[PDB]
Amino acid sequence: AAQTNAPWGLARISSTSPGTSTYYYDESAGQGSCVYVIDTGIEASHPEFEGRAQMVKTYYYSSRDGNGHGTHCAGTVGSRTYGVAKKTQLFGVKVLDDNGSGQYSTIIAGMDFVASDKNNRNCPKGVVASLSLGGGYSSSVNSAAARLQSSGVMVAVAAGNNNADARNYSPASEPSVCTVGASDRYDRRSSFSNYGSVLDIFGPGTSILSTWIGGSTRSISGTSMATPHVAGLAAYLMTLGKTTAASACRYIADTANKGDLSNIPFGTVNLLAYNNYQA
Ligand SMILES: [Ca+2]
Repeated sequence: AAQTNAPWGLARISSTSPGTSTYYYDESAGQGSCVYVIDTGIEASHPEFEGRAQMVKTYYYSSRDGNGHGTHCAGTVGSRTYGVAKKTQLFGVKVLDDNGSGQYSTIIAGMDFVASDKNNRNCPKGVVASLSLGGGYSSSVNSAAARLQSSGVMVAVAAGNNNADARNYSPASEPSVCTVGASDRYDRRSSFSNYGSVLDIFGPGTSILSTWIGGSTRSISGTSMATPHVAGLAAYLMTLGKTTAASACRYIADTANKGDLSNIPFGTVNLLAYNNYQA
């Protein structure tokens, strides 16, 4: 399949070079996989989700996304126009309030929720979780992310937006999950992107067009935006049978575009997520 005039990040994920505008992908498009978006919620009624999105849990007085950031992330995972895996099922877990904040205890509860909840869903091709959030180092937060991964969920987490070593942030610093840095359309490390040995991969994170609340769309930037590209890619690859939740991060790194990013600090991987799709 070919989607012309796609957002730059989608085009980048299916290209060996920057500067193109068509997204190429296998028509299976993540069908039979599921992705949990653990965030401010998802506006499931957005036409872009085509009935494939649903809220499954909230820790607040509503499951509505009153912020937009969860909806944006979900759109990059699996919306018809803005998504990597255009046929995946999307499950929203609202651990962040409408200001985008959340107590670590709530975030941890949300991760343990997903580890159990997947047993209540039909995801024959596999399960992914996208965590576009983080804070200071916490062994408890890292342990929760590790449990989620261990349970058989491909966990992708944002590296963080501090232009600093991600070793000091959680869940970014958890070794067993897939920690995602951000790049821009000219293959530069995004100016705000964290880095360090704990990073596994980079994805598009600067000026990313996706869904927003009120049935709208929006371009925003962050490692929060890079993470769902990788989560969607994992779901897509699992549907193709190329990899599994336990090995998807390794597979993505193995098949990434290598050495193509600029301003990657010595000691950080120079790897950009790539679907290796040959039309
Ligand atoms: Ca890792």
